[PDB]
Amino acid sequence: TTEIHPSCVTRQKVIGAGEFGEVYKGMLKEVPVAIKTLKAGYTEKQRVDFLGEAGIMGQFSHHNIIRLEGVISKYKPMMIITEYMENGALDKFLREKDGEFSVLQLVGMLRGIAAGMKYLANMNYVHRDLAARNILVNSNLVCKVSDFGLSIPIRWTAPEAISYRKFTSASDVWSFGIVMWEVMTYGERPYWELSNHEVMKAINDGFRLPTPMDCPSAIYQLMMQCWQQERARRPKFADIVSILDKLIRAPDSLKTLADFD
Ligand SMILES: O=C(O)c1ccc(Nc2ncc3c(n2)-c2ccc(Cl)cc2C(c2c(F)cccc2F)=NC3)cc1
Repeated sequence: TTEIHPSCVTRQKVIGAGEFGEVYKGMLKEVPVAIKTLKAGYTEKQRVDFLGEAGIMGQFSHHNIIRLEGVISKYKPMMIITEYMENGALDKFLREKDGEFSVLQLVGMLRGIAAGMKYLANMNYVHRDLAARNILVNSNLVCKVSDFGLSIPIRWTAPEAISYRKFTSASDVWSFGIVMWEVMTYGERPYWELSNHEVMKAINDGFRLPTPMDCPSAIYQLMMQCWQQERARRPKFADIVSILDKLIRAPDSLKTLADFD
């Protein structure tokens, strides 16, 4: 991992509380960055998670995964320095921009998330916490996976993972279907409505999230396939990216809307 000298880093404003201590926006040798710190007295476990997270991110090289600029490990507090994402978290972004994008733009955002997720699944990582709040958005409208999930958000979690803790790339596919629904609704809360216990009961009875307004048939059909009770009947991320690519290349296909009620 690139080791960054602290003289090349400037914290400018706290922007978050974070898993490890404060998160800042700042400037780097100048490019704006986000800066995650590990405050003093951190534990061995915390150090292994903090620098372990940075270790995987630096190795990764995909357009839809947050870019790591480097780490500060020689000096304290330790720092993880990532590209700054101008539009912030996807869930908050969509809720502040209700109705402002075209269906083609919405589907392009989902394609990027699917590609990024695919890269993670092929590299043998299970996210476990795939939700719009864990995707960031830049000034090109590109969505990149962050957080990295857990090493349990009920409303985003697949039935087999709730019921017996089987987290796989197929339960991430379930979560991705929820993310599709979050994007298509501009950040509605899944199952708005229902208690956590009622969601778990509803999912196992075959209930599913309803059709969003202005949602293409193909898009609602795909998220419904992501929500197959049986893991093996869910599409792979490769299948998902491929389908979304065909829809994006023939944009009139997105003009056929699933009925809304
Ligand atoms: O609302 C705005 O105006 C706004 C908010 C944020 C940004 N830009 C930005 N860019 C990169 C990061 C963050 N924020 C950021 C900020 C705070 C915290 Cl607590 C976490 C992160 C994270 C993060 C992460 F590590 C795991 C999971 C989710 C994350 F969001 N990643 C770097 C721009 C505008």
